[PDB]
Parts: sequence; C-alpha cells; structure tokens
Amino acid sequence: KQVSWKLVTEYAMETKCDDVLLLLGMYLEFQYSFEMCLKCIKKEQPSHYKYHEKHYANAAIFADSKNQKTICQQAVDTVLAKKRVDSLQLTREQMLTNRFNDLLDRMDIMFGSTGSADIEEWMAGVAWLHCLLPKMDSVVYDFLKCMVYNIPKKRYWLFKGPIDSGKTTLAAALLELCGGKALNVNLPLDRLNFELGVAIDQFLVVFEDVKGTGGESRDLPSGQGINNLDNLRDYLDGSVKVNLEKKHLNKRTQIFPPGIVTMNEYSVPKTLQARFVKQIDFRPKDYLKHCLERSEFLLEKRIIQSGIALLLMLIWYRPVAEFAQSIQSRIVEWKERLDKEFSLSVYQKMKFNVAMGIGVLD
Amino acid sequence: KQVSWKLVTEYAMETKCDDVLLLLGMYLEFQYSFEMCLKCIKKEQPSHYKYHEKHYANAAIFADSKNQKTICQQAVDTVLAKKRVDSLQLTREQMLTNRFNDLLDRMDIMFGSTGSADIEEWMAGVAWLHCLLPKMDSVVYDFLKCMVYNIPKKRYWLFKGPIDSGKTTLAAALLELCGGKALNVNLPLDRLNFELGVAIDQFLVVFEDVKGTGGESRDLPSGQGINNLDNLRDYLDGSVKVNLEKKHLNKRTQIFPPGIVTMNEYSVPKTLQARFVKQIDFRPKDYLKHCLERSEFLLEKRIIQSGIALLLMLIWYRPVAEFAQSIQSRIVEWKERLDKEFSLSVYQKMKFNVAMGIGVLD
Amino acid sequence: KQVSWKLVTEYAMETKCDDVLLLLGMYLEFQYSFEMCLKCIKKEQPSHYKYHEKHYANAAIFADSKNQKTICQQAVDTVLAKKRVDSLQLTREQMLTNRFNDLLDRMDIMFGSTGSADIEEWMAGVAWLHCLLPKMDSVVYDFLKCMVYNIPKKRYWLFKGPIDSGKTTLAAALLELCGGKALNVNLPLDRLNFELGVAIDQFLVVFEDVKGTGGESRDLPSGQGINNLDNLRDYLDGSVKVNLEKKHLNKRTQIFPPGIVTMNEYSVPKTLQARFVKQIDFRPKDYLKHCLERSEFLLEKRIIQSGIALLLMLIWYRPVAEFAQSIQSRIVEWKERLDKEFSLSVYQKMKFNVAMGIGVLD
Amino acid sequence: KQVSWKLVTEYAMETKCDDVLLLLGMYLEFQYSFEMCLKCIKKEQPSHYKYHEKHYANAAIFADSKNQKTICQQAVDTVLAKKRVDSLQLTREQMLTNRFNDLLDRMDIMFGSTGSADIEEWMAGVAWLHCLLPKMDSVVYDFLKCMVYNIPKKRYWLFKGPIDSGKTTLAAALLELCGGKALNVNLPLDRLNFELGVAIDQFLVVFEDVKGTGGESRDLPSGQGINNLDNLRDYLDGSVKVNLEKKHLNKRTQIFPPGIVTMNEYSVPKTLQARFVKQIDFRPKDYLKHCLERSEFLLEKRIIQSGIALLLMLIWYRPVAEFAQSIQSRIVEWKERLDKEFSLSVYQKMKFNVAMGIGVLD
Amino acid sequence: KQVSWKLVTEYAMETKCDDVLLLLGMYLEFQYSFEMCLKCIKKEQPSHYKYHEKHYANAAIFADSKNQKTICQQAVDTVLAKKRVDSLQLTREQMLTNRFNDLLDRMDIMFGSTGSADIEEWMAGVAWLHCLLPKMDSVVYDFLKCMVYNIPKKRYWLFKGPIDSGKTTLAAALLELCGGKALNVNLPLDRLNFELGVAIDQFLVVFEDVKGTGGESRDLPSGQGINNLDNLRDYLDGSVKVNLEKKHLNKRTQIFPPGIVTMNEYSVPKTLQARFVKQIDFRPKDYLKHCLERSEFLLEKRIIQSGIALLLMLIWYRPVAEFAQSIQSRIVEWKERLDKEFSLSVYQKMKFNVAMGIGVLD
DNA sequence: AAAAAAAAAA
DNA sequence: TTTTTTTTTTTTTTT
Ligand SMILES: Nc1ncnc2c1ncn2[C@@H]1O[C@H](COP(=O)(O)OP(=O)(O)NP(=O)(O)O)[C@@H](O)[C@H]1O
Ligand SMILES: Nc1ncnc2c1ncn2[C@@H]1O[C@H](COP(=O)(O)OP(=O)(O)NP(=O)(O)O)[C@@H](O)[C@H]1O
Ligand SMILES: Nc1ncnc2c1ncn2[C@@H]1O[C@H](COP(=O)(O)OP(=O)(O)NP(=O)(O)O)[C@@H](O)[C@H]1O
Ligand SMILES: Nc1ncnc2c1ncn2[C@@H]1O[C@H](COP(=O)(O)OP(=O)(O)NP(=O)(O)O)[C@@H](O)[C@H]1O
Ligand SMILES: Nc1ncnc2c1ncn2[C@@H]1O[C@H](COP(=O)(O)OP(=O)(O)NP(=O)(O)O)[C@@H](O)[C@H]1O
Ligand SMILES: [Mg+2]
Ligand SMILES: [Mg+2]
Ligand SMILES: [Mg+2]
Repeated sequence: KQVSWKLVTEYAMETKCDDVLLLLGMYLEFQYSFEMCLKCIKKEQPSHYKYHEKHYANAAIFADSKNQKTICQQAVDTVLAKKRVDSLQLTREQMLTNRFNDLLDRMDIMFGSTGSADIEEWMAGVAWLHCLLPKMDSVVYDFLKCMVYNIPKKRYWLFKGPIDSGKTTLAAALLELCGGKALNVNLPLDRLNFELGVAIDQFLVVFEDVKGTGGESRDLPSGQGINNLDNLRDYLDGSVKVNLEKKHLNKRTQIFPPGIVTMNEYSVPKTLQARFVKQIDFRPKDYLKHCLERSEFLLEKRIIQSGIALLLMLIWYRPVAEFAQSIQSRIVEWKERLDKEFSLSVYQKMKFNVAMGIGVLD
Repeated sequence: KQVSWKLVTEYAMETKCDDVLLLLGMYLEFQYSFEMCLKCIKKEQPSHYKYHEKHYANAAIFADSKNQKTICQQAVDTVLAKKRVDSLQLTREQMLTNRFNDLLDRMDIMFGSTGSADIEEWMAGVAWLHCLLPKMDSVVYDFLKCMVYNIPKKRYWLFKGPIDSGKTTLAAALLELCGGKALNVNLPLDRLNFELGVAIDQFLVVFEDVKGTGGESRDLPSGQGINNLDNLRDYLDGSVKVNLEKKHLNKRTQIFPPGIVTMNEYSVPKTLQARFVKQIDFRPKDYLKHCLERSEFLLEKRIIQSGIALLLMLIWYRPVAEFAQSIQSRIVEWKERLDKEFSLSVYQKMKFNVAMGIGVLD
Repeated sequence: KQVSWKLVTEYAMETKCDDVLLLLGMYLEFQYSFEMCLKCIKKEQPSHYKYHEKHYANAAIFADSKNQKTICQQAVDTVLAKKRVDSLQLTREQMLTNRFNDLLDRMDIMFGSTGSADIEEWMAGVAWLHCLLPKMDSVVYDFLKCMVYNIPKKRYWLFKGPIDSGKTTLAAALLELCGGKALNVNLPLDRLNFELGVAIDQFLVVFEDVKGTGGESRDLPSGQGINNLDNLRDYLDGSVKVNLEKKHLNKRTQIFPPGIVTMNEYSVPKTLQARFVKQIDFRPKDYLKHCLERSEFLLEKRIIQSGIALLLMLIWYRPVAEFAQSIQSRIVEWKERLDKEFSLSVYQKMKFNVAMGIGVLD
Repeated sequence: KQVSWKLVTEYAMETKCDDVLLLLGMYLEFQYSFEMCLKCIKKEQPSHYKYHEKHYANAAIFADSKNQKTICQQAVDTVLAKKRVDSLQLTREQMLTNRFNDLLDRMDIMFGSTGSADIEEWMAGVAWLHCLLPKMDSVVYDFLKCMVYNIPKKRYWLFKGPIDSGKTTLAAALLELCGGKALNVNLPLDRLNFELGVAIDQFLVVFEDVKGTGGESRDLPSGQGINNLDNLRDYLDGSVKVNLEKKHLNKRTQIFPPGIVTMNEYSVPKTLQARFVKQIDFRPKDYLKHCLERSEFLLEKRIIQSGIALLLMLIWYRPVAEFAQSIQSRIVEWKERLDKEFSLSVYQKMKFNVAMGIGVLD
Repeated sequence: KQVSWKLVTEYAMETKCDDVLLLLGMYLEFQYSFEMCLKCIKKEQPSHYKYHEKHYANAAIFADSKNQKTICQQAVDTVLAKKRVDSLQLTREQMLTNRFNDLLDRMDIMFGSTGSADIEEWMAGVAWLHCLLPKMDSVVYDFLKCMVYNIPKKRYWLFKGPIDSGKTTLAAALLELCGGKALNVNLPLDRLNFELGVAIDQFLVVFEDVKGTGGESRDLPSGQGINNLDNLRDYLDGSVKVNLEKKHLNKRTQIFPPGIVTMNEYSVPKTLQARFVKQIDFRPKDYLKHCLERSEFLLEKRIIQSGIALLLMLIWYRPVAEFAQSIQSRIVEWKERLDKEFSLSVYQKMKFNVAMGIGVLD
C-alpha cells in the first residue's frame, strides 16, 4: 500500500505547520502504535495526542517511504499557500479576528483543568502593564484601530525612550496580539532583501531598536538603522506595492505591513518623522522596577511580554461592543470568567501594590 | 483519471497570477463541492466564484496530485511568457488600453451590486482634483497623449511651486493610471546609476522632489539634484537608447520612460528648462486648504490619490471618441452610470462647495 | 534484495548523526564481515562495534547502491527533525537533563574498567577549576539556572578580563556542559548572517573573544565585534523572535539562545551592558599558571575545559535535590563512587597543591 | 552488462581522489586494451599501472555510460566520507603515523630501482636543512609533538625573520611532512571566509608570509594580515569549535588545525603573541647561499622544501623508540639503508661542505 | 537507433572542445547531408570538413534528441578531465612540447598551400624581434628554461621600462609560445580573487603593467598594483600550494604558475623584488619605431605579438639538440624549409634594414 | 554559470 | 522500483 500525501497535507493544515522538518518529525512520531503510546497517555502536546490514532496507518507507510521530505514540502507549501490566499483576500478586521480567535483557543487550554497557568498571575501582569503608560487600555484600542484601518502614510507608530524603558515589552505584546514579525534593519542594505522578505503575508512588523546618528555624546552607538529606514520610505508609507523576495518562491508584490519603530534617544530626521502617526515617549518608572524585582514570575513566565496579557486587558477595560461579532460570543464568556475570579477590590489592591513598588500579589 | 495542466494554465491566464503559491492556494479552494460552498454563496471574491464551478472537477484530481507545485509553475510561466510577448509586441496605445480596462474591471468590482464603495465620495475626489488646475481634464488628457505618443524631446513635464501645492498628489495619481515608478535624482552621482535602473520596463517615471541648488537664498534647501538631472540629457530626450543598471544585474538598453519632474520654486539652468514641453505652476490655494480640512474623508480612503479617480474624471469630462476603440463600449456604460447616479446639478453643487471652501457633499 | 532506508535511519538516530558524510563513512564500515573485523575485535570506537553486527546485512547491500547520499540525507533529515521537535516541545530543564544523561553515559564509558580515563586526574581538574573563581560551583549552578530560566533580557553573561585569565577556559567547559555553539562576531557584518544561523535549535551560544574599539593604548587591537554586538540587540534580548538562516533551507524563526560573551578589557557600550545580567571579572593567578606547568595532563587531556569536569564539580559540591528527578537516581550513584575514590583529604590536598602552585598530584 | 559503481569507488579509495574530474580522467584511461598500453609499458605513473589491468573490464562499460560524472561523484564522496570519519575517530598520532606510512610508500618508489631520485642528493638536502636552525632535528620533533598533542593555546609556532631567511622553506617542508594547507589571510576580511574553509578536516595549516603594519621604517609594506589573524584568535586558540565555510555547503563545526605563522619582521600584538608557544628567529646565513648556488639540484628538484627530506632527517637523527609502534618496523629498515649507503664520514663532510659554502657533493 | 554519446566525446576530444555551447553548435551543423554540404566544399573551418562525413549519421540522431545539452556536458567534462589529468601527471617539458606541437600544426596550416601567410613577412618579424633586445634568442631560451624548471622563488621575470618599449609585445609573444593568460592586478583588492583564479591549470601568467605609487614626480599614474602584488608573495614564490577561486566554484589547490611582471619605472619594494630572478630593462629604440612605420604588415597581421614569430626565431637560432627529442624531428624539417626560403644574406639585410629604420623588406 | 538539492519518466 | 531529468540557490555583487 502507498502513502497518502493528502493525509499529511491534512495534518499539516490542521496543526498549521509551515516548517518542513517539524512536520517530518511530528509525523514520524506517529509510526509507533497508539495503544501503547506514552505521549498519548500523558497528553503532553495536543499536536500529537489528537492526531496519532488518525494518522498512525499513514505514518507507518510514510516511515518506509523513500521521498519523505518531498511529501512534507508539498504539505508545507499547501499551508504557505493558504496563508497567501488569506493575506490577499481577507478583510483586515477578519485577520485580527482570526488572530484573536487563535489566542482564545490557546487561552482555553492554558487556563483549563489540564492547564498550567494562574489567572491571578496573568492579571497581575495586566495590572502592571496598565501602569506603564497613561490610559494604556485606550492607547492599545486606538493602536489596534490604527493597524486595522491602515490609512496610507498614517500607518506607523514611534516608540522612543531610554534604555530599559519598556518599549520592547509593549512592542513584543502588540506583536503577539496583532500577529506580526520582528525585523532587524541595522545590517547593510543588501542583506536586508530577504529580511524584509519575512514581512510577506504578515499583519505587523516591529523594527527593533533601530540605531541612529549623533548618539555618541550619550554613549549611544551609531549605525545603518536610520539610514536604511529613511531609504525605505517607499515601504513605510504604503503608497505603492513593493516587492518582497523569499526562497523557493516568486517575489510577492505587496503593500508592506504597518507597525512599530522602537528607538532610543537618537535624533530623528525631518523626512522620517513626517511618516510616523504618534510617538509614545516611554520613560522608566522607579516603582515598576521594584515591582518586578518583588514579582519574579512576571518575567519568568514572560507575562508582561505577552499578547495574551494585553488581550486579557482588553477583556477587562473595553466594552463588548468593540469586538468582532463572531467573537463576541467568546468574549462575554471570558468576561464572566474574569468577573467570577477577580473582585474590583483585589485588582485595585494589586494595582496599588505596583504603584507602591511593592510585590504585586501582596 | 488525469489532471489537466491546461485547465490550471487557463485559470492562471484568466486570473493573471504571477505567484505560484497564490495560484496553488486558490486552485486548492476549488476541490470542495460547489453545491454548497460558502464563498460561492456569498460571492465575495470574483477570482473564486466566477471560476470554481468549471474548475471543480480538475481541482479534485489536482488535490490528489503529487506534482502540484510543478503544475502551478508551468501555469505561472505561461502568464509570465504572455507578459514578455506583450511587453515587446504591444504599442503604447494598447499598453494604456490594457491598464484602462484592467481599471474598469476594478471599478466594476468596487461599484458592483456586491460593491464596497460609494461613488459620491469618488466624484467628490474628482471635483477636488479638477479644481486643482485650470482645465484639469485637458491637463490629464494631454499628459496621457504625451505618454502614449512618447515623442522625442516633447516628452517630459515640469511641476513646480511652493511647499504643499499638490504636486506629489497629481504625480501619484498619474503613476497608477499609466503604470510607473518614482525616482530620486537627489542622490550623489555615485548612487544615481543604480537609482536610474528602476526605470527598466516602466511605462512612466516621476522624478520626486528635485532639490535645486541656488534657491536657499529664499530657504529652499540647496541640493545637487537639478545639476545631476541636467547631466542626464539623453535620458530625458528619448532619441537614443540608454543602458540601465539594476543592482546585481546586467545592463539593458531601452528608450528611457517619459516622465514628470516635481520641484519647488528653484532656478533652473536654461538647457534643462528646454527639455520640458510644459511647465505647470502648482500654487497653494486657501479655499482648497480649507476644503481639505472639511471634506477630510478624501484623505482616509485615499480616493484623491488613485488612478481610478482620474479615470472617473476622464469618463465624466471627455467624449467617448477620445478613448481607444476597444474600450469605448465600456466607457459608454460607465458614462450612463455616472450620469444616472449624478445629475449635473449635484456635481456642480459639489464643485461650488469645494470652491467656497465648504466640505459638505450635499 | 534491497537496502533498508529504515535501518540507516535507525543507525543515524541511535548515533545522533548530524553529518551526511559522517553517516556515509560510518555505515560503509559495516560492509565488511563482523566475524573478522579488527574494530569489533579491538572495540576501539563504540559507534562501530555496538552496531556493525546488526547492520552488516544491510550495509553490504548499501555498498552496492547508487543512491547512497540520498539514503544518508533522508536519515540525517530524520535526526534534524527530531532535534526540531524536541526543541519546540521540550522544557528547557528537560533539555538540560537530557544533556546531563548524555554526559553521564559518556562518563560511564570513560571511567569504566574499559575506560581510558583516570578519575584522579579529572578531579585534579575539578580542584583547579574551583580555584579559578570564588565560589565556582555556585557560579556554575547560577549559570545553569540562568540558562534554564530563559528570562528575557536577563539572558546573557559577560566574561571580562586580560590575556590568559580563564574566560575561554570556563566558557568552553560551560559550552560542553550545556551544549551550544561558539560564534565569531568579529568578522564583517554581511556574512554574519550565516554565522548566526548556526545557533538554530541550540541551547547556548558563546560569543568568543569579541573585539572592541578604543583601548589601542592598552595594546589591544580594535575590531568590529562590539559594534556588531550592539547591532543584534534583539538577538541578545530574546523578547522577540529573530530570523536565522541556513544555506538552501528557508529562514528559521525562533528566540536566539542565551549564553556568554568573552572579551579582553574593551569599553562596552551602555546599550550593550544593559543586556548582561552578570559580569564576571577574570583575573590571572600566577599560582594557577605554575600549577599547570607542573600538572601538564590537565592541558594535554583537555580536562580543565571539559563539561565532564564541571559536571563532576556539580556532583561533588551540589546536593542531589538541585538535580532533576530523572537524573537524581544516577547522581547518587556517582556521589558514592567519588566518595569511595576520594576522601575529602585527597581533595583538600589537591586544592592546597593548587594554591601553592606546585603539581596538583604532588 | 552494467558498470560497477563499487569498482570506481574502490579505485578512488586506493588512489585517494578528492577531485571528480581527476577521477573521471584517470578512469577513462583504463578504456584501452591492457596488453598494448604504453603507460603500463613505461610504468610512468603508479596511479595508472597498478590498477589498469584490474579496472579495464569495468572502464570499458564506464566509457559507454551516460551518467559518468554521477558515478565519480559518489566515489569522491566516499573518499571524503572516509576522511571525515578518520578525522573524528583516529587519534592524532594515528593520523601522523598514516601520513608517515604514505611518505614512506612514496620513498620506496622514489629510491627503488624504478625510482627517478638519488638519495645522495636528498641526504645533501638533509645536510643543508640541518644547518639552517640549531638542533634542527630536535626542532622538527618538538614541532611534531606540538601538532600531535594539539594543546589548547599551545598550538601555533611563529617563524620570524627577514627576506630569504628560510621561513617558507621550512614551513613548506613541515606542511608536506604533516599534511595540510597554506592560507593567505592578507586578502580582505570578506573573502577570508572561504579561505579558512580550506582548513576543513586538515591536520596543519600554514599562514604564509602574513603582513603586519608599521614596517615602513624598514621598507616593509604594511597590510591587513596581522589584523585579520587577530580577528581569528578564536581559531588559533583551539579551545572551542569554529564554524568553517566552503561554497554552497553548510558550515562544519570543528577545532581549527594547529599550524605555523610565517612573517617578515612586523610587530605582533600581545593578544596574538599569546597564541604562539614558540617563536623561531630565522637569521640568513651567507654560507647557505653560496652552498645553494653551487648545489643547484637542491632547488631544481625542490629537495630542501620536501617532507621526505625532513623524514630522512628524522630517520637519520631520531631513535627508533620515538616513532609510533606500527612504523618502527619500517623505520628500522630505512635506518639500515641510510647507514649502508652513507658512512658518517660522507655525511659530516657534507655538513663541512655546507658551512664552507662549497657544493654539497664536492 | 540511439545517439552515440561516445562519438560526441570523440569529436570533443579530437577538437579539444571545452565549451558546451560551442560543442552543441559544432555538432548540430553535421546534421545536414555531407554530399551537398557547402562548408565542406568550401573547406572553410578544419573543425568541420574533417569530422562531418563520419559524424553525420550520429548528428542526424542527435538532432532529434531531447537531452542535447546533457550529452554535450559529458563530452565537455571528458575534455576537462583529460586536461586535469595531464596537468597533474605531465612533466612541464612535455607540457611545453605539446604546445610546440600544437603551434607547429598551426604553422603547417598557415604556411601550407591552403594557408594565408608569407614566411618572408613572419621572418621580418623575427628580425624585428631580435633587434628589440640584446641576445634575444638566448633571452627566449632562458625564459623557456625558467618556465620549464619552475625553481621556487627563482621563477618570475620583471620587464621594466618606459612607455612603448616592447614589454607587452614580447610578453604577449612569449604567452602564446608557452600558453597561459594575462592578469590585471591593478583592480581593487576584493575583485582580485577572480583575477587570480584565471591562472588555474595555466602554464604561464603575465602580470600586465602593474602600477605603483610615487612615480608621479616622473608623470606615472599611481595605482594599487604593486601593493596588491606584495599581498601575493606566496603566489609568486611557488613554494606552497595556493588556493585559487573561480566564480561559483570551490578553491583549487595548486602551485601558482610562473611568469612575467611588466611595469613602468615605479619603485619596487624589496619584499617583491626578491621574487624576481631577472630584470630586463626595455628601452625605446628610434630605429624600431621608424622601421615599423615603414613595415606596417608586422602590426596589421599581429606578427610581432605572435608565438609563431618566436617559434620561428627558436627554429632559426637555436641548435636542434635544445628541443625535446620528440619534436626534434619536426624542427629539423622546419630548419630545412627556412634554409631553403631564406638565404642568410636575405636575413642579414633584414636585420641591417631594421637597424637603420628602413623598412625591413626594402 | 555551475552545483547542490530535488522531482519526473518508464 | 530503476534511471534520468528538473528546480533552485548560492554566489556575486555591492558597500
Ligand atoms: N518603564 C519601565 N520602568 C522600569 N523598568 C522597566 C520599564 N519598562 C521595562 N522595565 C524593565 O526593563 C526590562 C527591559 O524592558 P525593555 O522593553 O527591553 O526596555 P527598552 O526600552 O526596550 N530598553 P532598550 O531596548 O534598551 O531600549 C524589563 O524586563 C523590565 O524589567
Ligand atoms: N493645493 C493644496 N493646498 C494645500 N494643501 C494641499 C493642496 N493639495 C494637497 N494638499 C495637501 O498636502 C498634501 C499633498 O500635497 P503634495 O502633493 O505633497 O504637495 P507638493 O506640491 O508635492 N508638496 P512639496 O513636497 O512640498 O513640494 C496632503 O496632505 C494634502 O491634503
Ligand atoms: N586565571 C588564570 N590564571 C592563570 N593562568 C590561567 C588562568 N586561566 C587560564 N589560565 C591559562 O591560560 C590559558 C588560556 O586561558 P583562557 O581561558 O584561554 O584565557 P582568556 O581569559 O580567554 N584569555 P584571552 O582569550 O587571550 O583573552 C589556559 O590554558 C591556562 O594555561
Ligand atoms: N638561512 C638562509 N640563508 C641564506 N639563504 C637562504 C636561507 N634560507 C633560505 N635561503 C634561500 O632563500 C630562498 C627562499 O627561502 P624562503 O624560505 O622562501 O625565505 P623566507 O624566510 O620565507 N623569506 P620571505 O618569504 O621573503 O620573507 C631559498 O630558496 C634559498 O635559496
Ligand atoms: N623598443 C621599442 N622602441 C620603439 N618603439 C617600440 C618598441 N617596442 C615597441 N614599439 C612600438 O610601441 C608599440 C607598443 O609596444 P608595447 O610592447 O605594447 O609597449 P609597452 O612598453 O608594453 N607599452 P606600455 O605597456 O604602455 O608601457 C608597438 O606596437 C611598436 O609600434
Ligand atoms: Mg579568550
Ligand atoms: Mg616567506
Ligand atoms: Mg604594455
């Protein structure tokens, strides 16, 4: 009998696997019998125990075949092909709704009876993260609105601020919440081709700590960063399609994703400042440092970096009327699940702990 | 039963897919039965609902295929072969007619019964642009004739005037209607050689924001860009063939594309002045400034800077006999729509409001 | 009869063979008859004599084959796929526990009765290593804990000090203890793209003897390494995923590993200093140099830079409760071996000999 | 009948071809009828006449074959695979013992009755080389131990001195004796990567005539070589595994070979000097110049550059006990041959001839 | 009936064709019937009419092939394989003797009845060349000896002298006589790798007009050549195998070819001067310029640049016994032909004519 | 352009 | 399953 390539493509789509070697490794683990399988008995990874019995028969034949990597390439290209169809067809609010919906599935396994997370720790993160900027919850709502409306020229946000000031923590959470990629532009411009190529079919890009000019008086080293961005004006404004190249593939023409530039106290050119909508001035808070020092779990579990933490903040602070209609049915359940867990009293006490630089949970 | 590669090539040709994964992705959507598929029921995307019912039977056999990427590569290379044949063998009248009737297809999508756009805003965009210059439709129509005839020396147009005079808006609108790209001759003469390579196989080029030399006596930032351009005599004149150098690729010979120079009120050396057939003095108009602050939706959906807005202006103002004989039958239909949806009093009232600095569309 | 590709994949898996030429070379040694093989008779290498008798039948058919490198590539792909599955599925503590089990297997062979190694020479290395830094067992345990707790921005350690101070020595031992790659950032920034790709799925990276600027008056040659490390700040932070590259494979997107920077008294930017949670100042001790001159086996057998020396140090100094549950079984066995072989009296004489700068075995 | 791919691989293994075109070329010579063949009648090249009679039947079928370069590729990859297995599995003294067996096999051809070479001329080369440095045979043995022990940081020797001092002469001899590659690090840092990949799986490297800076006070032109080496001090240490790159292949992680740096009286950094365990100061000797111009056969036959001359120096000067057990049998036999053909009176007169500047054979 | 790949390989080997497209083109024009072939009737190119009548049958089948470049690639790789075998296994005197035979074959064609050359014009070249430099035939014979012997560091010659002194005239003639290529070391140093890769498997190189610095006080342009050449000391030495690089190909290890350096009167560093054996001072001679102005056929037919003019000079002036014994047979019949057509008094009149700037043939 | 890695033919 | 044909990148160029 012969390997069904469709079952492998179905598994790859079901688990959304776009790495050929991960797909090979995952599928090969199905060749052992399910009735004696320790991974299915422990229920470690859902990407195994859901699929093993279904794919066992195909995986035994797959394990004997001579072109295993060809089978996996096609399945991976099917997943990359669906992403390109979705990227070119879907309305941009449906992109964010699909990303929210994926986070909400991922949340339900995190905090479930088979879970391994404490909502009180993650809500202590929400409280800490809301302290970082004045009216952070409203600021995240009009950031999300900005990225959905994607108005040409008026597409990008600038996060300036000192060393250890929280711009990479917020940008990392917004990156996870909106579902983007982080890009490095401090390299020479002709290495930048394939790196800009990673923005292909993504929703946000974050340009992480772009280095400027004139920083030497402040011990801030100079680099190619600002000069690359100020050449890439064709990409930031989105007025036209620019062409993104990636291996084994034709160069996609697309309007480059919107997003976030994160920057230290470099001077920014007048030509470049014209293309950022809003500048958030991050600055270090004395109390927040002591709060984390007395609350190690925030950093160890990466709570303050997480889009799940910012999503929990949007459950708490914004009306249900703001969410997409197909997901409102999930949002109102998670509303009552936070209402049934945190009183406004405990939240205000733990937020006050942050403001005092006391341990948030005290 | 066999997969017909001819049917995939036929879908690719009708849809004009350059991209292997986009073609792979969309063709795999047809594998599901048309009897109940929601994308056909909803009729959201024409690239699916028009084609699924005839490609279903081939898509079922394609979805089982082991060759899938190879099939799509041949189908893509057929569409690229068609482009290279047309690029060498079409006349410029046909090249513009193909971009026009492509835009008429986009208009038929935007303003259809399943539409997503309202013509009242677009006609307000027409009225705004039309007020920007005296006899704007003649300016646009005569520019199109220049680009279509590509007459040596009578080949480039100069846009100059104060800061925020609209020069770059009209250049951006003309770029989409004709097809073309923006070039930056302000560069040092070293980098200019790779910058000019952008012009290969473009129908049109715009020189953006030429920073002239002598004008800083009235605080125009001094630059070399005008004297760089003055040296490029054979690129402007379009008599002889020039050698154009994309970085990492070997030099192509062609007649350099026609174009627009967008400039501030700098002094021009007389031999560079002789190479522009028309100089248009853009000037800032207070009532246009007030109207933009009041009709502000035009800037958000970017109607003001689109080729379809200029094509709507040509359909409104110009007689059908000026359009290419094969597109005339579609211009007939679009004139009747634009008349029946807008009595002249409505457009006149809009143009009056714009002239009065009143943003309301009435 | 035909070659079993499955058996080659089993050999590659059991040998954990990443290299196609190493797999080809080793499997071809099995084509000879095991009844007379000198390497089975002599038991020189375990990757031969454990496996030859099983694989002889298959290897004789493989030796006639025309596919040979294709067979080995699929087997190597299976080993790499297992590494990517484990990388994404396993906890970082289980990764470290698996590495310690690997070293204990190797220690059991190495210090067996067949073993070539003398435990008294290796504990003399543990004595020398413990004299390098104050509280080195605490420093080693703190480092392991820091690499397992992949805490964002608190990920990297800086080793600073003069020539022959012990930075590379300890880094090379920690590199073998945890598993990882040494990267050279002193080379120019364009081909640095493929160096950083060597960190794909690794547990640590060590940035080795990176070169700064200034300090030429101290007779330190300047170089790019620190400026290159002040780029790539997002690789050091690990708050965000970064895109890593192998030839002909597509980009892999992951959090870049934690680890160590070693440098020779250059001026670190404050931007880069903020990425390092600990700076260890290494300091030349003449008694350690004189000890090595009189206990040369430490250098010749590479004892003082081996991960097995640091593991023996942790087995000596740390309580069993600090090791993971799986390996505690094996570590009580190694503790009772060391306490049988060494009383504390032999070891305290070794440390006295090291502090005296005489031969450690005197 | 079909071509045996095995016999081509067996030839490649016996003749040790790294090169696909050399293997193809050699094997196609075996097409022609063995009985008549002029190369076997002359016995000109041993890689022909030892193998043609055996391979003729296979080579006739190979010459009709349609995939010849594919056959030779697998044969070459088998030879490269054995070379990688040997590099990882052999002790470093076994490696040198193998190389000595290969040189002794070449000496058995050179000085047998078929051989083109006169040992009287080669022993006059031993006489000339022994006069170059004090206690040269001790220096050669000390170098061989250093390369065999491969002690971290104690691995590189520096050869230093003026024009025509003898550095490249002794470096080329030691390179042939031990086996290895010479590298030009004077070429710029961006081409340097593929140069260093020539050291993959080699026993020595020689960094030939590297250029420093600040030599114009001596008319020594400055260059990049010493600054390039100091960027590679990670590679000279040999504590950690460096990642080596040859075109299209992914990086191989190995310990960089031990070796020699030869340089002409430039100043060397302290950081780089710490990587050199011994510095040999070469002084030019007037009598060696006058000896060579009257002993021209030494330069024409490349005798003083040869590893066979250094091996004859070790056979003459070193005790039998210093050679590896396996070759002591052959070394005893070669000692008896040299004592038979050379009295000590002939040899000590040769050294007297060298010191007087007389022709060695007078 | 099938295409014989063997007959295509015979044709390639008999033509010595190593260009795949040239082989494809040459073999395809055999597909037309021999009996009416206009190229055979006109005897235009010898590579056709000799081979067409035997290859027609196979070329007809080759025309219907689907794999034509695959066939040609194997035939080209066979010719490259023979060149590489001959490169490693021929003695250099045989290599030169092969080249002289190839030149004598060209001479037979040029001066035979089907030819197009008059020996009196070519012997006027010999007279002109012998007047260029004192004892010119000894100089050429000494150069041939130098290139055949290839003595390390005693194997490059320096041609030095002012503008228009004969340097490139003689160097080009010597380069056609011996075979080899010219190199332009004046490039920027990063392009230099692919210049030097031109020397792979070559017999000579000529470094053409290397430019130094500090000739500007004598109106010589400065350049990078001499400094680049001093980075390549180990290439000029020829003691060690250097690593040579063609584009997209891995590094060949070989001893770099011996050769000539040609330069204007720049000052040479002693490190580079020590690599040259003989410096030949070329001077402008009034009588050679006046003579060429009258005897223009020497320039117009490229006679004085040609190795065939130098080979005739060796046939005239040198004893038969200096030629390798294989070619002595052809050299004696060429001496007899030259003694026939030239009296010594005709040649002495030519030398006397050129000594006075009268036309050689007057 | 040439090779290394990958896919189609019979 | 045996054997031959195909895609694609890297490299190079660029900085
Ligand atoms: N505003 C803040 N005040 C005090 N501590 C903070 C603040 N924001 C973040 N932190 C701490 O700083 C660490 C790093 O935050 P991060 O987002 O990387 O700062 P940053 O502004 O990006 N620094 P940099 O990347 O160097 O410009 C976090 O892990 C917190 O421990
Ligand atoms: N006539 C106008 N007067 C004032 N503002 C205008 C006018 N036309 C467009 N704008 C606004 O200015 C921007 C577009 O003008 P733009 O085309 O860039 O002018 P320009 O002549 O290119 N300016 P500059 O780049 O300074 O030479 C948008 O924000 C418009 O809302
Ligand atoms: N603290 C120490 N005191 C004295 N000798 C030492 C010390 N540490 C190491 N050594 C010796 O120095 C050699 C190299 O140590 P290593 O760790 O490479 O130094 P380092 O700090 O990296 N110096 P460098 O790499 O040149 O900046 C070892 O092989 C020992 O012989
Ligand atoms: N010690 C010596 N005294 C005199 N002549 C020597 C000596 N050593 C070598 N030679 C001669 O010099 C030639 C080149 O020797 P070589 O080893 O290349 O010199 P070197 O030290 O490398 N000089 P350089 O490479 O220019 O810095 C040999 O072929 C001998 O003819
Ligand atoms: N010795 C000579 N005296 C006078 N004229 C000569 C001499 N040799 C050559 N010529 C003429 O000069 C031309 C150029 O000779 P060529 O050998 O190319 O000169 P060169 O020295 O190589 N030039 P350059 O490389 O620029 O310094 C020849 O074609 C002759 O016409
Ligand atoms: Mg170090
Ligand atoms: Mg030298
Ligand atoms: Mg010249």
